Amino acid sequence: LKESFLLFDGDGDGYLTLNEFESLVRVLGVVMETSAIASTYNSNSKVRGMSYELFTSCFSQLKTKSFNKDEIKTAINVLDKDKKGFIPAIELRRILSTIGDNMEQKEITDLFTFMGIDEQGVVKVDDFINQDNHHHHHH
Amino acid sequence: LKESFLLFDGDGDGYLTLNEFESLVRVLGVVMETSAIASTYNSNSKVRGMSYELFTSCFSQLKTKSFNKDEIKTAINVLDKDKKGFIPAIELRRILSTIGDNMEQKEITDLFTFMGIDEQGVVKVDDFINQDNHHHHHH
Ligand SMILES: [Ca+2]
Ligand SMILES: [Ca+2]
Ligand code: NA
Ligand code: NA
Repeated sequence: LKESFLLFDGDGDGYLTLNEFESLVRVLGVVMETSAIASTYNSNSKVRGMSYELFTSCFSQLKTKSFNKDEIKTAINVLDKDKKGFIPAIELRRILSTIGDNMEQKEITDLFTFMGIDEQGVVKVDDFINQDNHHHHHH
Repeated sequence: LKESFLLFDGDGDGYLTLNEFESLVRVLGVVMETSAIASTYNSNSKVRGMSYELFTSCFSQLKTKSFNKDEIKTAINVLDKDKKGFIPAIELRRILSTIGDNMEQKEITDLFTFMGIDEQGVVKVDDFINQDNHHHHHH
């Protein structure tokens, strides 16, 4: 990963800025709110920025605290093999409980309420993934 | 402050996004790292974003945890009334110790080392304020 770190270190000093950190972690597959990524940066950077070894520690921890888009998609596709485009909201709740731990049950309900998803109904998978990316980028 | 909050709430739902929060807090005079602002947002927002009452609590706390540019400038100008453009680095250290508490002594030293400022020397005030704004925006 050192090659990739240094690639994203735009000024060649061995430290990432906050935008370079966010951009690298997203490139590497992390799916989560910008402010949560920024918060990890704030707690694990020196004045100069984030060094390679703080980065690998943070990146390991981000990786546990979240999922990637391959992971969510595989789990969704398992329940829509016919490609109808929809899954049950409660099965989405299961998946999101299962694959990353940056949502508790109460945060899932608040997310479903925000998006207009009923607990006994279905969710349109493309719209959900798109809205959730968008949400994450702005929060 | 409610009028200003709702002004920066771009979609009229009563909640700020992370960029609207950062932009409003900066407009209101807060001087501090983006990732520290983002970290406060991450800890004090619901799924929908940041409500007016979470905002006024956060904003009060940001205000204590930092300074504004009027505050630093007044304190600098007190030591350069002749407008030479320079102050002693140790007097800058005093000021930064004094007027916001998001720097400890060790973070001041690391900042001075980063900018090439010697402890027994002087600091060029315009260059310092400019570099520090820049630093804060990218970290
Ligand atoms: Ca760098
Ligand atoms: Ca809003
Ligand atoms: Na490490
Ligand atoms: Na409040």
